[PDB]
Amino acid sequence: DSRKTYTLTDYLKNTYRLKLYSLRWISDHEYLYKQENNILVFNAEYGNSSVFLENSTFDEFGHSINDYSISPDGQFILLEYNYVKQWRHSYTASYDIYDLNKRQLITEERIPNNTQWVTWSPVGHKLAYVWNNDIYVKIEPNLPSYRITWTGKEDIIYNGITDWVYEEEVFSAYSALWWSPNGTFLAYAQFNDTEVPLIEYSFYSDESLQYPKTVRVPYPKAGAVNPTVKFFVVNTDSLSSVTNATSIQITAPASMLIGDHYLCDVTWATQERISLQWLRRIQNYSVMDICDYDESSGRWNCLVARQHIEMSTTGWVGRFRPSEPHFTLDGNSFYKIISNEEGYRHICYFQIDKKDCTFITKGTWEVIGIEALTSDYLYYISNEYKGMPGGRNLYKIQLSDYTKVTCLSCELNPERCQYYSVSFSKEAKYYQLRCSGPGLPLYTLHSSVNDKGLRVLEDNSALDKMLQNVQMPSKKLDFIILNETKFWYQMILPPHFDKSKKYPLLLDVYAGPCSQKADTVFRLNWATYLASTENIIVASFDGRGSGYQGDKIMHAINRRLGTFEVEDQIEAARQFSKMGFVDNKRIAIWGWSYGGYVTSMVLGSGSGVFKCGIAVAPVSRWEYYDSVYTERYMGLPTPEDNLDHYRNSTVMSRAENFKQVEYLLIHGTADDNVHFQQSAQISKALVDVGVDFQAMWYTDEDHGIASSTAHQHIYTHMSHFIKQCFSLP
Amino acid sequence: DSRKTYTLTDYLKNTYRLKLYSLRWISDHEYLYKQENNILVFNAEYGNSSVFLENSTFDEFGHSINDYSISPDGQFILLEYNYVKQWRHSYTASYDIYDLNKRQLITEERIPNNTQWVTWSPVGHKLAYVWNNDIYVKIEPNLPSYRITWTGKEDIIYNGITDWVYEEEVFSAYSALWWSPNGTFLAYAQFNDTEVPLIEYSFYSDESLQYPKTVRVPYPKAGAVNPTVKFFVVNTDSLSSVTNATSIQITAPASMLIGDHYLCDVTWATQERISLQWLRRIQNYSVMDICDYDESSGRWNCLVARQHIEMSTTGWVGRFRPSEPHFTLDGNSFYKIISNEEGYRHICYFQIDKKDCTFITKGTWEVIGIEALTSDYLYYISNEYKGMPGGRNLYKIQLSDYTKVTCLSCELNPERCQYYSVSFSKEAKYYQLRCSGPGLPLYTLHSSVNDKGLRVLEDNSALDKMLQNVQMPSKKLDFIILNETKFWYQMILPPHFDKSKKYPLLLDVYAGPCSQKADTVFRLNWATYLASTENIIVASFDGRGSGYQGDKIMHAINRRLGTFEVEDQIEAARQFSKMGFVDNKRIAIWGWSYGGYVTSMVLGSGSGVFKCGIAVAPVSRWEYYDSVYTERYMGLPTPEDNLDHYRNSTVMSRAENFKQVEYLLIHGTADDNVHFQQSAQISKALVDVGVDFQAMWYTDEDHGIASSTAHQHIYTHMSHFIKQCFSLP
Ligand SMILES: *[C@@H]1O[C@H](CO)[C@@H](O[C@@H]2O[C@H](CO)[C@@H](O)[C@H](O)[C@H]2NC(C)=O)[C@H](O)[C@H]1NC(C)=O
Ligand SMILES: *[C@@H]1O[C@H](CO)[C@@H](O[C@@H]2O[C@H](CO)[C@@H](O)[C@H](O)[C@H]2NC(C)=O)[C@H](O)[C@H]1NC(C)=O
Ligand SMILES: *[C@@H]1O[C@H](CO)[C@@H](O[C@@H]2O[C@H](CO)[C@@H](O)[C@H](O)[C@H]2NC(C)=O)[C@H](O)[C@H]1NC(C)=O
Ligand SMILES: *[C@@H]1O[C@H](CO)[C@@H](O[C@@H]2O[C@H](CO)[C@@H](O)[C@H](O)[C@H]2NC(C)=O)[C@H](O)[C@H]1NC(C)=O
Ligand SMILES: *[C@@H]1O[C@H](CO)[C@@H](O[C@@H]2O[C@H](CO)[C@@H](O)[C@H](O)[C@H]2NC(C)=O)[C@H](O)[C@H]1NC(C)=O
Ligand SMILES: *[C@@H]1O[C@H](CO[C@@H]2O[C@@H](C)[C@@H](O)[C@@H](O)[C@@H]2O)[C@@H](O)[C@H](O)[C@H]1NC(C)=O
Ligand SMILES: *[C@@H]1O[C@H](CO[C@@H]2O[C@@H](C)[C@@H](O)[C@@H](O)[C@@H]2O)[C@@H](O)[C@H](O)[C@H]1NC(C)=O
Ligand SMILES: *[C@@H]1O[C@H](CO)[C@@H](O)[C@H](O)[C@H]1NC(C)=O
Ligand SMILES: *[C@@H]1O[C@H](CO)[C@@H](O)[C@H](O)[C@H]1NC(C)=O
Ligand SMILES: *[C@@H]1O[C@H](CO)[C@@H](O)[C@H](O)[C@H]1NC(C)=O
Ligand SMILES: *[C@@H]1O[C@H](CO)[C@@H](O)[C@H](O)[C@H]1NC(C)=O
Ligand SMILES: *[C@@H]1O[C@H](CO)[C@@H](O)[C@H](O)[C@H]1NC(C)=O
Repeated sequence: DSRKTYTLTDYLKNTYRLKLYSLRWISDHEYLYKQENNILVFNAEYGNSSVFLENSTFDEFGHSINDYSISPDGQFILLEYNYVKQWRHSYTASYDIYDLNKRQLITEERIPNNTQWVTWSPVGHKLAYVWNNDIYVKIEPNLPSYRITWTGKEDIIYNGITDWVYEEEVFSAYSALWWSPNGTFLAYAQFNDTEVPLIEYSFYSDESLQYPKTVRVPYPKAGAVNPTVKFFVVNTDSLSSVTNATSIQITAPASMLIGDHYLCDVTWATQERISLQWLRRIQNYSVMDICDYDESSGRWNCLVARQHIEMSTTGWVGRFRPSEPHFTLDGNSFYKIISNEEGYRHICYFQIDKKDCTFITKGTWEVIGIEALTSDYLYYISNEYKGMPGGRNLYKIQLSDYTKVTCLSCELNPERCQYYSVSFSKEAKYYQLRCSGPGLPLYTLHSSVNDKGLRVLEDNSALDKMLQNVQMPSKKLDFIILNETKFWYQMILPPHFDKSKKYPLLLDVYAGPCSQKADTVFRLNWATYLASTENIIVASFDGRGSGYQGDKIMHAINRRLGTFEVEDQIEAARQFSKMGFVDNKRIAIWGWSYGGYVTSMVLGSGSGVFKCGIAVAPVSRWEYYDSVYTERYMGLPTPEDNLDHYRNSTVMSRAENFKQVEYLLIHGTADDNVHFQQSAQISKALVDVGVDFQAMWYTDEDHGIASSTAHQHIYTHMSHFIKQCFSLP
Repeated sequence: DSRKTYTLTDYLKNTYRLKLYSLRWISDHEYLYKQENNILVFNAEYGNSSVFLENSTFDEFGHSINDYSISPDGQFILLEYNYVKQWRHSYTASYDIYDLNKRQLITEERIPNNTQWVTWSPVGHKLAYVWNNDIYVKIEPNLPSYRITWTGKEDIIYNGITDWVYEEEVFSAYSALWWSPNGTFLAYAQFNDTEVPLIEYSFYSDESLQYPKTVRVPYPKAGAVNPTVKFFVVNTDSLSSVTNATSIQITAPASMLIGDHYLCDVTWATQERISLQWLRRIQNYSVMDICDYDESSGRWNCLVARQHIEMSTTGWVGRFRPSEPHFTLDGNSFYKIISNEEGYRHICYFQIDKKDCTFITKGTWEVIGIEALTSDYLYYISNEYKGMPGGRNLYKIQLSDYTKVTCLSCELNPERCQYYSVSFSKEAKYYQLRCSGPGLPLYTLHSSVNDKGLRVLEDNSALDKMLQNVQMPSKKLDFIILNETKFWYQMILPPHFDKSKKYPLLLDVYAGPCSQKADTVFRLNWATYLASTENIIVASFDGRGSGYQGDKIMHAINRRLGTFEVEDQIEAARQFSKMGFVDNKRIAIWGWSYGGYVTSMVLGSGSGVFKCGIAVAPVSRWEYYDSVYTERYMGLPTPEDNLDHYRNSTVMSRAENFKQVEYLLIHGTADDNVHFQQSAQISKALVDVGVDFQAMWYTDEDHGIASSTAHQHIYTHMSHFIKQCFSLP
């Protein structure tokens, strides 16, 4: 075999690029696709298309357009530029509205610069945006905006947008506004961070900045003061009729008001019915209110007879939060993924005014998500196929006969495709399937009326050809039995894997709650190069605490992070040793964030199993991480609750054991998520016990250390360290 | 040789300690010396002593005493405890006063806690202390204090104490208080930092601190707004408990008030005459004012006829600032070290009412400092002996005949002693000589009348006995000639040095303006271990910009930092490499602070002479350093002044040239002097050009990285790096 191998430069330069097929449904019949810098519109049924927007339309715009957004009625397009990223989802940008019909740009009553969020109404072309922490609404793109709130205050009062912790841990979005189905009402959340402590750190910026800037962010660490929240609904149809439309507040249940709580879900059911889910700071109790508009009082009332409670005795509620409801068209019933009596998450059917739901699916597997719902069918993704927790397939279940369940993707290409994600058209008339492994990604279009494949959108044939001239590694996905329980793992094996030989092994770990590192997804990453070029076996293992396998496994680390998930990774290392093809003298471990925490906990366990390890932006002490995430699994860091385990699960307390291993600690100085503070304390602890180790800080990089140059630099640095640790005499 | 070598542990554990003999003159006949915790009083003429303070006197004090300060009359003793260090000289503490007469500690009107500075009057036992930025005076230790100033305000107004920059760069002291000879007047300066920007950086503290703290220090970087200053004098003999004391201000000369300036020196001439030197922000022009107290008006007048100007056309004034004047008994004239027409620093004799001073010493060598003055002789230290710049001896010059100069230490012990410092008694009746090299430190006491050598106070015979059982390195001090000029260097040579062999070489560099790294001083440091145990030659070179050799050499880098001093280190190494005993393939370079800057500039010069290098807390861009030090040599960073060279002398611009060298960058995160920012910018530049390097941050360590654990950890990390770099493949 004289073929080249997949090198580090290949990975860092992205020589072998996976092609994608990102489309945007604009209706139940067509979608927009960007090709040749121009926006094309495709007819799903026949595959024919037209030039929706010539790539030359805005050559003299004067700005590089970051993204586009077509109004629901296709009459206008929102141009986004001057994009400036903030956290994981938040960012600010400038916007110009283009009239597609008059093929002219709107220059009157423009959306202001430094806008925090903007979104079209579900129908028509109304606009709601947040600027300087206040909400504004534009009925017509060229007309003056109506101000909705006057409380907005930087880092203090957030209207229509989330604060740091709500963005990252609760809504996974910066937006905190929800239009009603036909756009009449605009609902929104308001966060008050007045007493939330601030994390502060330096930002050096370009060399030209003489004095470092101090970034300050309202961020509640474990047990600190959380932001408070309020919910409001305003009738946008009355804006042009009244000088100041009233925002009607919907107060949280008394069961929530008794203490700290969170607004965790907002979902409209009908034009005049909205559901809200609240969660107690002690995340094992959630309440869902279903509220109707009272046309006579202009108020929103939530009948207790329509209030649903969801709690957990073994852990927290939901995988990462209470699941969202999926309402029937009439809004009188909904479907929700919840853990059944066996601890497996399945779809339960609810009548809004009946507290007991009916499970429509069941078994020793789990529903991953509900993708679409029609009057006759509900489509969902699950890992039922072949009992593989790391596989994903699309299923269709007949609402009039639950025994009728069809897997729409399982047999499309069983050898190449075992992991799917889907994208349905507006009314689920068509759906695009996205296969992401174990083979190369395959994109296909299908018609729901007969479930027939319409055509292949992208099969990555080009890339496949290229990879032929390369000695690519292989992936082994299997399981090992521990205490009569099955635990999955995967190994990226180097080319020509020979079981009679001894290969050095690198344990790629994450292991956070409900995590999954053993799956059927195909990836071109650092591990690819390590296996391919350095002949290193890169393994990952899903032990206790991992998700998609039922609550018995997932809740195993409840109130006890830093234990079972850590111990199991070590045991997994021993197990792989027993397999016979591993050089026990060369076993390393590495991880990012939670993975860095587990890596450090393992390296400081004194097991003697690992020779070296690399921790990137690791958590080191739970009281340093945020409240929402941490408390969900750890409760409160108080004597009366769980302070003892909080203080017993730190990386610092194991400092002395690092004398037995080679350690590389890496962290970006501008990490707003896992603060540099966390690694700063690890290093100080190691220095205090006289432990030598390697370190690397990345100036102004955040938790992702993803800038082009930093990305190349960190993996290069880590490669040298791994090669050095495995180098033989 | 079977003897042990001087190991890294020996250095880190202080196994081989130099004995000292720190004495405190209390008169012209006696001195205090702490021996075994008990304070003894010695008679200089006979050497007999008595116990002044029992070491058991405060057994039940309840506080670990940090230091003692006996009043001039010996009636009281200030006990310092609860010491909390701030910057290089500043710190706060608690004080209690013990009455040696009543043999009891005063409990009435005790000095407050968190006192910033305290000092006895020159004679008697009055006290003056600063608390919360305000000055207080106590005529008697057990009496109520009189508040002198009421404007004190943290980080804004400083009365009697210096701000960050004045402490570090001007007075090298936290105190800004100056008692008159007999204690009548108390002079002080007031600093206003109102508009001085603040440097901000994080302090993590103990693990228990959930949120890192943000330290903020008024720190003027190059070209930024500087603190303003005012000078005051108050009569402590006319203080009242009913009315507030009256402070008389002495304004600066008009030639200073025309722009930004500094107060750079305060020295009392007589009971009613005080001299002050002011320096323009453009530090090549200073002025001395001589002010006399007017008993009639009770004010201070500074006659213009008694004004003395000191300027420089080749660089700045003084080594690091204008020198201090030494007044005669009557205070009608004074001696001061200034650069002569040849650019060599010599002693000039001034008449307060005359503009032209007369040089009393001359030659191609320099006077280091004036040590004592009587009516017949002026005693000073100089490097004249044997034309050795790095040597130092004590001389006395007959005031009536300047041709009569006598060296008092040159021939005491030429082989062991070539570097001295001295301590004269109150009226120069006796002097203690401190020999610090090239042999082991030797402390001796002498009498001035006939310069008799009375006795040996400490000869370090114990250490000599220990070192005899160790393979100690030797030191070679020599010179090389560059462009007709002689430049000195030193090499720490490993034991049994064999010129027929090749040794790797480490260039230990500092190279700052007026620096001297090539001298005759005996040291036990990292280099001692590198030469003794690792057989590494550690060399240092004093090129252009170095001091004590005249302004032609020192001012060579005027307005040009980062040029000739960097070039000369490369040239020196290039020449050392051509010597037969140096392995040109294994030459490294390392430095701390300014040494880190030069080390970085050298490694990024592309010379190809150095294989690896280590930079600790390096300056990387002059606009990042403070104004007083930076501007002294670089002028202002403005287009009209010297901005271009500020921008061309950064480490960052040379990032690409680090491609072929191994580099280790280290820096404490709490460095208040050379901000972590400087290294944060270096790392970012290296990352931006794809250059790999080694790094290490020290959580919460300042510029000294001197905490016990951090000290051992950094030198251990650097040792591994050096050995690895010099490892024979
Ligand atoms: C955000 O919450 C703070 C409380 O932390 C509110 O501030 C209080 O407001 C009341 C009413 O004006 C005052 O009497 C209190 O003195 C305030 N306390 C504080 C902490 O400042 C604030 O009103 C809230 N903001 C909004 C818009 O709801
Ligand atoms: C629209 O109505 C809101 C709510 O009443 C007004 O906001 C109040 O303004 C007063 C006076 O400025 C404050 O004392 C209240 O605290 C505000 N309440 C809230 C919830 O913000 C707002 O000023 C009105 N806008 C207009 C244009 O009249
Ligand atoms: C969107 O839904 C809203 C609420 O159902 C509609 O507004 C109501 O319309 C009915 C007539 O169908 C009126 O009797 C009510 O007074 C309206 N109330 C509100 C909320 O303003 C609205 O018409 C719908 N949009 C359209 C026209 O499709
Ligand atoms: C310290 O210096 C500041 C200026 O740097 C002085 O404040 C100024 O005072 C004058 C007169 O009161 C005002 O007109 C200015 O606006 C002030 N400057 C500012 C803050 O912008 C201050 O008085 C000085 N403090 C002392 C005790 O001398
Ligand atoms: C310290 O020096 C001062 C100033 O010379 C002395 O005080 C002066 O004493 C004379 C009397 O000899 C008075 O006429 C002056 O008015 C005093 N000056 C003042 C304070 O304005 C003081 O006595 C000296 N201290 C001692 C006693 O040695
Ligand atoms: C796509 O093409 C449509 C017409 O397609 C033709 O007629 C249908 C009934 C079939 O017979 C088909 O095979 C023929 O090609 C247009 O109506 C439609 O606007 C086109 N869509 C776009 C976006 O170009
Ligand atoms: C030191 O001793 C002094 C007396 O010493 C004696 O007298 C002098 C004149 C010489 O003849 C000497 O040889 C004798 O031993 C004391 O007066 C003095 O207080 C002592 N000093 C201290 C502080 O111990
Ligand atoms: C946005 O800011 C730019 C300046 O960069 C200005 O020219 C433009 O007119 C502004 N437009 C808006 C939204 O007001
Ligand atoms: C929720 O958690 C708290 C704290 O651990 C516990 O006391 C309470 O019983 C739990 N409630 C549920 C839903 O079981
Ligand atoms: C200094 O602080 C201690 C601790 O509170 C206190 O006991 C003592 O009285 C204080 N001293 C003074 C001078 O106030
Ligand atoms: C002294 O000055 C301070 C500050 O102005 C003032 O508070 C105090 O009352 C004055 N003392 C008297 C009574 O003269
Ligand atoms: C002082 O230095 C400045 C800056 O170079 C220069 O312009 C000026 O002429 C110098 N004056 C003296 C004292 O020679």
